[PDB]
Amino acid sequence: MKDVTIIGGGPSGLYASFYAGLRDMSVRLIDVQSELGGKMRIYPEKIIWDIGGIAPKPCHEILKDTIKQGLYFKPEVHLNERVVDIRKKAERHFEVETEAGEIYTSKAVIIAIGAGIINPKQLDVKGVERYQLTNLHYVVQSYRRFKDKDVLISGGGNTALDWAHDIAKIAKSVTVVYRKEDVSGHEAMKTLVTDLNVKLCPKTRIKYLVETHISEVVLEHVESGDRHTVKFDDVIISHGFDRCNTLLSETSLDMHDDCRVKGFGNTTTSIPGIYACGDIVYHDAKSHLIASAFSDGANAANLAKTYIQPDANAEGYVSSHHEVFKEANKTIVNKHLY
Amino acid sequence: MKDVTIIGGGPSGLYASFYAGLRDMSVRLIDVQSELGGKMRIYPEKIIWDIGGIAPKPCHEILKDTIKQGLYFKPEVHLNERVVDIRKKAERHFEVETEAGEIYTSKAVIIAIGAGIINPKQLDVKGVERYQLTNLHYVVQSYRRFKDKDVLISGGGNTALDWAHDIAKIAKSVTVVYRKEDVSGHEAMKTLVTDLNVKLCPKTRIKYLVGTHISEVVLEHVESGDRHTVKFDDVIISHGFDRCNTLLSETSSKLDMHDDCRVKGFGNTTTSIPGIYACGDIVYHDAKSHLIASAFSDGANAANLAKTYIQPDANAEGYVSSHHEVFKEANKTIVNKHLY
Ligand SMILES: Cc1cc2nc3c(=O)[nH]c(=O)nc-3n(C[C@H](O)[C@H](O)[C@H](O)COP(=O)(O)OP(=O)(O)OC[C@H]3O[C@@H](n4cnc5c(N)ncnc54)[C@H](O)[C@@H]3O)c2cc1C
Ligand SMILES: Cc1cc2nc3c(=O)[nH]c(=O)nc-3n(C[C@H](O)[C@H](O)[C@H](O)COP(=O)(O)OP(=O)(O)OC[C@H]3O[C@@H](n4cnc5c(N)ncnc54)[C@H](O)[C@@H]3O)c2cc1C
Repeated sequence: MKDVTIIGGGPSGLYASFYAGLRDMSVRLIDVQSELGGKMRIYPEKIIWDIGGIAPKPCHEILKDTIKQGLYFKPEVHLNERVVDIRKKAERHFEVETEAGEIYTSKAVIIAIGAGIINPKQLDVKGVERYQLTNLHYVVQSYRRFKDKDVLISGGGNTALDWAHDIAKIAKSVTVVYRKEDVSGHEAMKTLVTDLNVKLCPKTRIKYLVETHISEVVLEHVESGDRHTVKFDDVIISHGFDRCNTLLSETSLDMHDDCRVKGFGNTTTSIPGIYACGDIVYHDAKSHLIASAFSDGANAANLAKTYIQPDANAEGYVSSHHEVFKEANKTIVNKHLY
Repeated sequence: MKDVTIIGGGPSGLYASFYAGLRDMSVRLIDVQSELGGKMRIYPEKIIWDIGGIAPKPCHEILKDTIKQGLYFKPEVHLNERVVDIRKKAERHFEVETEAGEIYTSKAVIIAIGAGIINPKQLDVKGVERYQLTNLHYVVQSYRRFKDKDVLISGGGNTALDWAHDIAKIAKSVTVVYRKEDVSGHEAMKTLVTDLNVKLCPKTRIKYLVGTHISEVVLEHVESGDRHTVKFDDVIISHGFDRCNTLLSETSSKLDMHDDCRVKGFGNTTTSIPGIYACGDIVYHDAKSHLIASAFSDGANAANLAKTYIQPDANAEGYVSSHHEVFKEANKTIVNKHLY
């Protein structure tokens, strides 16, 4: 039987998997996506600067190292599987059940689900390669950059309609492309419907993206198939993250008022043996950063080790002098593999 | 007036400087060492694996990346200066004083001193280069690896004397070199002194490391100057950390202290005095680990909390770098020129 089941294969679950492996714990890692990476799979070409110790480079470059790290100790990885229920039969005996009816047993459970199911949209770039695009945005934080710009937003989700309203305050025009039939979310539209500079284009998708910036967008109607090319200055692809729509409403934990797992000072949850790491947990030391997802992962692995084996050391051995790496260290130095 | 004064140039102080710069804060970074890096300067050649997202590579390589990161926004760096006093005159008005009498003013103070003054011993390696050495150790965790080896330990601190006893259980012989007459504490020496395979060599220093791995050590007697060459299989240089001997016991501002001489963190890097924040190994909160990974996440939180202290109406957290406008000009060059 596996020592710990980690729910979520994002940076927090990946690092949690690594650090649990460093402490000689058996790990099962489950993620709903077809590939590991979590939210990092949404913005692969964007350059990340705020990860500690990592010189700026594409997210997809950093992700390859981070995935490898999560798998140093080679855990049992289960992709394309969606957890739907968590059960505590007894102390050090948990059942994790998927939607397909698969039941996995573990002595502890680490919940690293971020904000819920992530399903990155597959963008098709023509003329240029996606990796050199600069004016392609997957999140809006500062929006002063959109002054007098023609902005395209893909998706009719609540988040996309909220973005559209914020951007409309200073943008010249906003076009919201989505398919379905009519928008998702009543409240976002009542706010949005009074933005007289927002054009709604239902049943329409972004087809192709046409130096170092997107210059034109081919939009295409889902039914007729008619295409027309519109020039834009910035493109924003939403995905629709909505906390409060996770598995955590129907499992049987104390919840923060914003639908984050309430962390009791750290990654400790309201059930001994269940620990939450990453964006999903709230404690006073949390940041919405990859750096915090990592430090959360370590704490969840540490607390789970001492949960399974109370007399074990509180923390793991520093890797610089850890005996398991000694064989590899000689090869790295002799061959200059860095 | 400086926005924030950061005391300590380790990974926690380095990241805090960077993230404070990301939040458009003026930064002063002060450190007593002659080079930035803190504890990372003790084990430069050692391979570090447990830092998130970083493929294993030499500590000195990761340190180079971390220093560069701390200096993107080019803060005011004060090296070879040892802070001795912290004073809070009023809100958004702090005085940071060094031993030379220099007084630096800041609206907030970030304490990133780790465990206190770090002073790496300068090893002189002859025959080999230090960076490809494997049997040179700065910490002992697992000690089964020393089975039937001739081991040298430099330093007479409690930790070094503890290592010697533990290592002595299975090693062929242990030699403990140090310079003090007693190196303080009867019992650690008394435990070790009855390990009949341990040779205590007081008033003795390491002079030369002679060698992939070190094969022999040139030892020199202090005062007399006598040298003798001894072959060893492993060399362990201890440093002696004591969290109870920092400036925080004798300053003009009393933060609440944890019972282990760590700053009491009120859930995170918040301290008992608004405007003073502790990040890194120095602070205690329930989410702490004694890892470089935790020093980074502490630094971010400390930069965030200082920002909302100086500007209450500022955003609680900083903009994610992937979409942060300050990097956009550089991003095109990095992308266009494939600078990665
Ligand atoms: C656009 C964007 C840019 C960012 N840029 C930065 C940056 O530059 N620097 C930085 O420090 N931080 C950044 N962040 C912060 C971000 O939170 C982290 O990068 C990272 O996503 C942390 O997520 P996580 O570890 O909680 O896991 P996540 O990335 O949230 O992934 C969780 C994983 O669990 C899976 N999952 C969810 N529910 C279930 C379920 N029920 N069953 C099974 N699997 C499930 C998901 O599909 C996913 O694979 C950014 C965030 C976004 C959205
Ligand atoms: C894989 C791994 C291996 C590790 N191996 C080791 C190891 O072998 N040995 C070890 O000791 N740690 C080791 N660590 C711990 C790690 O190096 C530290 O946790 C890290 O350096 C934390 O940095 P910090 O800035 O919080 O503290 P520090 O690195 O100690 O930073 C303190 C800095 O502030 C300065 N300073 C202190 N007081 C003052 C003052 N009054 N005025 C001015 N400057 C001052 C110090 O000189 C120093 O530059 C390891 C960690 C990991 C993850």
